[PDB]
Amino acid sequence: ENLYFQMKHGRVFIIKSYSEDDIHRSIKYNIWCSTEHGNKRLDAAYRSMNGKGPVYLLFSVNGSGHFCGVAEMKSAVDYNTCAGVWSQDKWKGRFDVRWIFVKDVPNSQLRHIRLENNENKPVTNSRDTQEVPLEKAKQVLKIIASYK
Ligand SMILES: CNC(=N)c1ncccn1
Repeated sequence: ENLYFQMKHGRVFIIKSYSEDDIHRSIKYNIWCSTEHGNKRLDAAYRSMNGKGPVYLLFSVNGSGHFCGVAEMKSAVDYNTCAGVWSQDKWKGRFDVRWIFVKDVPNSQLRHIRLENNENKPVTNSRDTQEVPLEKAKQVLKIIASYK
């Protein structure tokens, strides 16, 4: 048995990127940037958590059919940083992450987990910075950590 994830202090968000280059850059330098409202959502979650548990980011490239890994948020959002470092030159800001897990996990392994906060749509049908309820997040993390 593996009962690790079945902890009650953490928040988990889907990260959806159009750009494979951004993913590579994120892994290399341990940074990310979302949209304006996405950054705001993540920033509120990180500040409200106050170190008492992780903010997890589940990364997936739009159209790829799989998730590509997991990172933990490691800083609040700095909104005034060098522009043009990402795919689209109009992302504003930057925060630190630590990539915790880098591998492809097909959507088939996850489509049966549904998000009651998103009309019961499959977690694999989520938009950028969709938050995942903790009880569903535990199931997602378990499947990702044990896919071979
Ligand atoms: C670097 N940021 C991204 N590649 C992104 N893509 C879609 C929504 C939010 N962010």
